[PDB]
Amino acid sequence: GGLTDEAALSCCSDADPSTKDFLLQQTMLRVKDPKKSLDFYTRVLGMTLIQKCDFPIMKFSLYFLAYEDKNDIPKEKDEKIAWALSRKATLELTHNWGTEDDETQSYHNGNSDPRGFGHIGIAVPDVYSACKRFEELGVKFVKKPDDGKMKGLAFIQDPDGYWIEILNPNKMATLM
Amino acid sequence: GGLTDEAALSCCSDADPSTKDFLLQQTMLRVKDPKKSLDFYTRVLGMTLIQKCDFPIMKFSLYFLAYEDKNDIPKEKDEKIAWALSRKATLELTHNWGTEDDETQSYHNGNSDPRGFGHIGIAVPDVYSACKRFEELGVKFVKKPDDGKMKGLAFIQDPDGYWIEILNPNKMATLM
Ligand SMILES: N[C@@H](CCC(=O)N[C@@H](CSCc1ccccc1)C(=O)NCC(=O)O)C(=O)O
Ligand SMILES: N[C@@H](CCC(=O)N[C@@H](CSCc1ccccc1)C(=O)NCC(=O)O)C(=O)O
Ligand SMILES: [Zn+2]
Ligand SMILES: [Zn+2]
Repeated sequence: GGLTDEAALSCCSDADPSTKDFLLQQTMLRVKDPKKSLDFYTRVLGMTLIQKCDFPIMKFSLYFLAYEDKNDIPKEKDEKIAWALSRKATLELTHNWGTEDDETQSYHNGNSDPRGFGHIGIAVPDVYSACKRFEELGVKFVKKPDDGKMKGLAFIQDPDGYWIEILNPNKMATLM
Repeated sequence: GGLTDEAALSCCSDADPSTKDFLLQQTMLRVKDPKKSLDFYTRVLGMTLIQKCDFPIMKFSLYFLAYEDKNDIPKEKDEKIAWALSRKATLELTHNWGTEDDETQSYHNGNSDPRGFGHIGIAVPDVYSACKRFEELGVKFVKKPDDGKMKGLAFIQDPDGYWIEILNPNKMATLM
């Protein structure tokens, strides 16, 4: 089963000039508790909160995290919004007010029926050292680096249970 | 409800030096039919298929799409893998062999119970012109630019039903 390389390529088209400056800006994930999520993404993963937006009428907040230098964040409101929303590879955490209190509430990580979304993935210089630190910090693992067939690739979970793949681009070909 | 800016910031920690070179590399989505998905992401959205991997024993293929110049793709196998997996903001489409044939099968987009993942988002220079073209191409819309309270922001669906937010960073502050 599955397509051949030629079959896959025949389904691909060259980029229309009108799509020249498009960029993959964000991946939105709903989070039960923004306090737990902000701590995990900044302290554990090293991301930076680059923008926060609240919509009181709709009762939700958006938290934008990205691997950006805190010093690059514009000081001016409107200028910070356009900068934050033009960064690529950001995480848009959606907090629906009140979920933190609802003990029965939780979001679906997409890895059990019904499936869809799978995970976000972070490229790191060293999977082993990165995971050693994650263990020290008490991070939950779905797959430790040397568990299973694929060694040197890990999967951790965020506070909501979303999977995060930990990989080293420079050692992927070695397993594949 | 919701955190205050100060409350949010107090939950954030500075990036540990060990996370210095981490980068948000991918968002994985499962696709029923890679032929429909590859056409949509390349022809409609302008992305480039930068890497394809097949795992016959496990019966699945991975398709990596990113807004990269086709000419930057390394020619050498192992060199292309490390380059593709070190690009940030890529989409990792997972094709489980056989889903295209199963008429009853479909993936969950996360926007109906049980919710979790919400959408990926593309920053474009002009939401209106981008959407005019999408309409011509017969793309399904969840929200046209001027529908609803938030004007100038759109949501389209991919072949699997995943939502894709279309936004112009330079006009977001105007609505917010
Ligand atoms: N309850 C919502 C909260 C988030 C939400 O509603 N987001 C808006 C968009 S948030 C607007 C926005 C986007 C980028 C930057 C600033 C503001 C949305 O997805 N609307 C879908 C629709 O209109 O059908 C949820 O859980 O998804
Ligand atoms: N049937 C799977 C197919 C995809 C899959 O199994 N992917 C592997 C990883 S694919 C390995 C890989 C990653 C990056 C680059 C090349 C290969 C995975 O997520 N494993 C989870 C676990 O071990 O518990 C699905 O639908 O999720
Ligand atoms: Zn969004
Ligand atoms: Zn992955």
